[PDB]
Amino acid sequence: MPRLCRLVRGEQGYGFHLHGEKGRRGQFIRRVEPGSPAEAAALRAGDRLVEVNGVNVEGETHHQVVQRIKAVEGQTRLLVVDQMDSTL
Ligand SMILES: [Cl-]
Ligand SMILES: [Cl-]
Repeated sequence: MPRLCRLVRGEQGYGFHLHGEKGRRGQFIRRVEPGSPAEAAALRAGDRLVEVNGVNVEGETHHQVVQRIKAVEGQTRLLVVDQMDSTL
């Protein structure tokens, strides 16, 4: 289920990679860098980003989401949800 990750930025950023699907099927955490603030905050590769700093970002573009992340200098809180099950 969705969960909040509280990140404090380091000198090399947060240490995660955000990957977008053709608009606007969502933004996902592709990679979490070892030893990074993202790893410390327990963000996980595969996570879908649901909120940034308390605002729902489902249906926003990659740029909108990145801008929200950058909006507050030095910290961000990401509500994310992993996906373990799909019926295809
Ligand atoms: Cl996942
Ligand atoms: Cl996960």
